[PDB]
Amino acid sequence: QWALEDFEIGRPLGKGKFGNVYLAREKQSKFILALKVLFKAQLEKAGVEHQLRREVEIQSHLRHPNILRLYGYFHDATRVYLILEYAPLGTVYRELQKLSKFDEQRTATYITELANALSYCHSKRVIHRDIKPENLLLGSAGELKIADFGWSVHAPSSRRDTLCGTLDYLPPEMIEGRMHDEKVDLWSLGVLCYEFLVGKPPFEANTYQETYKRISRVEFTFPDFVTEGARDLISRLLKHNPSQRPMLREVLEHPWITANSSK
Ligand SMILES: Clc1ccccc1Nc1ccnc(Nc2ccc(-c3nnn[nH]3)cc2)n1
Repeated sequence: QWALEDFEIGRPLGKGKFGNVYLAREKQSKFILALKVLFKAQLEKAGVEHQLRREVEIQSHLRHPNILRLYGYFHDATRVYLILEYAPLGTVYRELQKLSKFDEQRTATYITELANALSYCHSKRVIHRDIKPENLLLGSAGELKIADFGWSVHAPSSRRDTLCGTLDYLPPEMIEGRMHDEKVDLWSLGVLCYEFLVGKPPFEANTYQETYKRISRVEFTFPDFVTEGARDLISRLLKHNPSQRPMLREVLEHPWITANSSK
C-alpha cells in the first residue's frame, strides 16, 4: 500500500476547499501523476467521509479514455490521498478563457467525448457527473477527460465567476429541490455546447434569482453566429421536461455532431 513518501511532490495544480491537487511522480518508476490531497478535518464538517471512501471504489472501477482514472488511494492521519492520472493540458475552462469561444470542429468533438464518457458511466450505474468546464481536463494530445470526483479544485485565474458559476449548469429539476434522475446529465451537455460555441453559458445573469429564473423557465437565446444544427442540438438538450431530452446515442447521431467532429 502506497504512502506519501513514495512520491515526489511538484507544484499545486489546483487548490480547492478540502485540499490541493499536486503534480507528483512515483519515486521509483519516475512516473508522473496527480496527487489529490483532502484535509479531512475539512471533510468532517461538510459531513462527507467514509461514505466517500465507499464512493472512491466507484471511480476506481471506472476505466475510459474520456474519464480521469483514479489509480489508487491511501490516507495517513490528517489527510486523504487520491492517486490520479495526470492531465497535461489542464482544464477546458482555461482553454476557453484563452480562445474566448470554440469553433464547431472542437465543440462537436468535445461533445462526442462527453457523451461517450457518460454513456459508459450510465452503463455502470453512475449518473450526474459534474460536467462544468473547470472539471474537464485535457489529456496528452487533445483528449477530454471528465475529472469530476473530488470536489472542485481551481487553478489560479479569473475572480469573476468564482461563485455565480455554480448554478449555471444545474437543470430545473435539480435546483427545484425535486428529485433528480439519470437525465440530469443531458441538460449539462446542452449547457456546455452552448458555452463551447458561445463562450458564455445560456443562463448567465447578474443575480442568482435571475439565473434561477432563466433556467426554470428555460429562457435563453442565441447570438446570430450559431449555426442552426447547433441550435437544434442545444434546443433539444435543454427541455424543462427531462423526458423530452434525448438518450445519449441520439446526441452522438445528431447530424450536427456527426458532421462537425474532427473525430
Ligand atoms: Cl480537475 C482540476 C481543475 C483545476 C486544477 C486541477 C485539477 N485536477 C487535476 C487532476 C488531474 N490532472 C490535472 N492536470 C492539470 C494540469 C495543468 C493544470 C494547469 N493549468 N494551468 N496551470 N496549471 C491544471 C491541472 N488536474
